[PDB]
Amino acid sequence: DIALVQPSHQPLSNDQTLSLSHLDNDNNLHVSFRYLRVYSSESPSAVVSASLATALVHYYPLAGSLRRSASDNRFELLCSAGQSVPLVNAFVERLVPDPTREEGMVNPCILQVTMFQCGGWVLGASIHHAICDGLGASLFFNAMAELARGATKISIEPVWDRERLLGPREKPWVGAPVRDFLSLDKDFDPYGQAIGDVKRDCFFVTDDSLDQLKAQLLEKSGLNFTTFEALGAYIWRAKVRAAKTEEKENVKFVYSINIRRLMNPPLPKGYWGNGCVPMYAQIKAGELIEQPIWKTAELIKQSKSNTSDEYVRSFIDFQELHHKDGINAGTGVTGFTDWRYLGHSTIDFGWGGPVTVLPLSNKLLGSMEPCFFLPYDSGFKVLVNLRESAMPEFKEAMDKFHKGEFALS
Amino acid sequence: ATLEITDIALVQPSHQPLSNDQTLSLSHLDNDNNLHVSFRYLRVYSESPSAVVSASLATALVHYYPLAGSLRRSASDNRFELLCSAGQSVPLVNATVNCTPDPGFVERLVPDPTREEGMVNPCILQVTMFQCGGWVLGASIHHAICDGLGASLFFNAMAELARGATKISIEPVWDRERLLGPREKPWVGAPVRDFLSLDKDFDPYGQAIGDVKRDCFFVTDDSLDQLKAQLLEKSGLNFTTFEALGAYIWRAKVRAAKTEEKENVKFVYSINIRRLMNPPLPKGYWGNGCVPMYAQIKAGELIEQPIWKTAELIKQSKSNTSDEYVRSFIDFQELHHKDGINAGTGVTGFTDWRYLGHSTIDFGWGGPVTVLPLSNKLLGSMEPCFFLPYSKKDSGFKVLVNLRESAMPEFKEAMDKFHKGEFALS
Ligand SMILES: COc1cc2ccc(=O)oc2cc1O
Ligand SMILES: [Ca+2]
Ligand SMILES: [Ca+2]
Repeated sequence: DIALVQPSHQPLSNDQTLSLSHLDNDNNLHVSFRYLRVYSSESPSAVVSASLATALVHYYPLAGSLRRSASDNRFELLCSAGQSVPLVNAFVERLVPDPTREEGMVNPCILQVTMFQCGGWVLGASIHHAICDGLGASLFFNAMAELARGATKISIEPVWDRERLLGPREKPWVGAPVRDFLSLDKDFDPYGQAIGDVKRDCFFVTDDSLDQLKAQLLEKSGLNFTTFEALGAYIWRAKVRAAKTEEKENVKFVYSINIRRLMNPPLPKGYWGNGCVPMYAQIKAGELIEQPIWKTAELIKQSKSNTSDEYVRSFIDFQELHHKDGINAGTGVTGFTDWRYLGHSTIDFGWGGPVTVLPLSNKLLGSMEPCFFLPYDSGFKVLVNLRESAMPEFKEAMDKFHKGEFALS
Repeated sequence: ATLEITDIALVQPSHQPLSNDQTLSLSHLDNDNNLHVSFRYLRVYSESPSAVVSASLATALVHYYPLAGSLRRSASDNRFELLCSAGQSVPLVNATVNCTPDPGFVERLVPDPTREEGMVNPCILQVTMFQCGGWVLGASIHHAICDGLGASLFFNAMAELARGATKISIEPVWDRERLLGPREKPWVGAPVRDFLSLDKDFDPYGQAIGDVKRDCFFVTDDSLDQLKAQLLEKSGLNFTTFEALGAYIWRAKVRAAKTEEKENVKFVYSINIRRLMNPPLPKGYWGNGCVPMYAQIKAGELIEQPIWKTAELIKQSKSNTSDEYVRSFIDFQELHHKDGINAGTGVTGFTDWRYLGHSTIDFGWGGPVTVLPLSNKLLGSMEPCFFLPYSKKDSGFKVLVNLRESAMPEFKEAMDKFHKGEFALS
């Protein structure tokens, strides 16, 4: 059973093509991001279709179709009256739609509500990553949630204005910290690498294992690292090691940061497009599998150095210059995404906050083996997508961690 | 920069006091639309604070378990009710930092829920640990749950338990719909009718005034004494610092805002009505126990009338403080909750913090060396101002003003003339 939800009240009089920002049109984001929310305890089917319909008054672009435009290969978003977001009513893979490129450009936002008699239900979503980032999506979902809870109007009104706020410079200019991560190769597909079948697996990590880990890196290097730095170091090393990567292959650690607060001037509060740029560390595989973790952890710590206004403006301008030319960060890229402490909590439709949340996409940040830190004696889940050949050695690495045999050099 | 979040503890009551669910109704003061906001403040100080606050919290939650609960709109009337259930928790964000006061950094010290998101988690604490046995306690409480004094009952109860107390010394009183209920034949007097108005389409906190900046001003006990002595010389009346300086700030801010000459502007503050009701509210009552008082004038009059007149207007506003004023305000809410009760545009809220009991919130590390409010939405104002407590010539307090970005240059100039004692009294 699949309901085609249109806006409650119709906002568009005549058609409307919006362009997307230079961050939106990054080739790494030509993918459908797939995730699901679980909840316990009018039915959730009905409650989310009503939220959806009223939020679509303000978020009507999600209803729209992406296409390529003949002048360049950039996406623009066609919006027209009659457009609708599909709501599917209803192993884990069947819980959120898996649209192919065409279906994903045709329906860049697709929701699914699976109820089963065991109280709970699941909300699945398949949003094309060019439309928006995780903060953007979460503006959209908190807006639906708040409307479900009886809100009078949406509390933050969404801002488009994308080609204006995140456009290129009239005289484009790209700095060394962008040029040194990236390369041009029209013939390279970050997501088409022959690495065998990619598995998904989950590992619990205890707040106490991490504190052990930081205390020892501190004793041996006099720096305190963040969980992200220390644990990311450890997972990166373990991954590259298990993939038996050739010693002189350049490997990379990539993560996404929110730049909204950091621009001059800051981005609007209502801004729901892509408002993240990828940050990197790179090193030879051999150096990584054999240097101490404190060095690798330090290398990641130093990468947020490049978090600045100019770094973002460089990245955009690089895309102006080379969109048609195959921009990529090459092979050996591992993506990492921190999810531990977003506000999952407030996407409350009536049934409380989601008891667990789960990303299914394994193509992200120009990686095929992206890793995610998922929300909460105490500890959190680490999800790793890793090629099948590497996964047994990797399980053993996480089991050594679990037992605090960290192998620090 | 580099503030981590080490973890988020979901603290439950020590012992769980509900068997199954429980909806509590809130008072018609609690459900005032101007209170549908989060109040955000932090306390600065110099087993760990993290562990000691979580254990206090857990044992207070035996008596204060509604802080754990979720605000929803009722199926009958669209007022907030508070759903309480076993499982429910107060979030404690534990976080750490080193390294270089900075405006939008201080924002990270306490969570920043939107009004609607704040209903899901109406009570959020944050313990940010710092170098050399120093830390910050941040709090984001939905204003419908409780007021200043109410929170302060809750925090002193945590603190006394931290100091080794056998039990909490005052049992909190709910009983809200009964003690602050409306009259069987609601009746609303002209002192309330004249401040408030009805517009379902009006958002006190959604007006288009631009970005709102926050800035702090030191004001010397000596500048104020010059200020009172001169108002006295020129009118023979004695004004409090709240009257004289409030006058001055209000005029300077309306003037800086270039406000149209026949706009009605207002000066609003909140007063504790606990001791004033008949009968009084019980001591353990921790909901909202305050009503706003106002003074109003056309903007043109305020920017050009002498200060002593404006200070007089504010001194005369506490006239309206009575039992009946409260019962009028409540009954106006009974009548017109559904119809958009508001005090309109041009309201500047003021809050005096100089003589409350900050210092008994003592967890182990003494009382807080300084305290700081972050919310800029309060009293139906988008530009609230706060007088902050004390730690001859150098002695004084900080005045914190939330003012739209376009007006803040002219306002700085105004406080600089004050600092130098160029008061321009007419
Ligand atoms: C207890 O948390 C609060 C603290 C204060 C303090 C001053 C004020 O203006 O209002 C408050 C509302 C609150 O919910
Ligand atoms: Ca390069
Ligand atoms: Ca009126």
